[PDB]
Amino acid sequence: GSSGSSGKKSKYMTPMQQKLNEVYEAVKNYTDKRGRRLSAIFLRLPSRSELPDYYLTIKKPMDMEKIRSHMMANKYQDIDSMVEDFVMMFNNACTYNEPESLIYKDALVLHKVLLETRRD
Repeated sequence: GSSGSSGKKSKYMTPMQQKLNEVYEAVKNYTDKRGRRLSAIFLRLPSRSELPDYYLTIKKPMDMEKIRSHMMANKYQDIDSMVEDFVMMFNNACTYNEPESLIYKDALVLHKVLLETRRD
């Protein structure tokens, strides 16, 4: 058998709350060809006092915490809502970081990976 529903725009208990997490973690656990966490360099960002020049460059700074924080608080709605965000995380990275860095090529991966998780 099977069933479905629609009309989720508030804090409610839903089974879809399991995925939002699974997918999120999947990216965290994901490692390089050897064993280098790609999200590690995207987990915590340097504050203004530390790396101010950063803010000057990236006007729309996005960190992994942003999603997690909210998500955990059943803030998001659907998986597509979380993905649309991750995209930016890498988008800006492409520029912020050099085209010949470790975070550059790494980012691309984190993108292709998340693009796979999504289930029809």
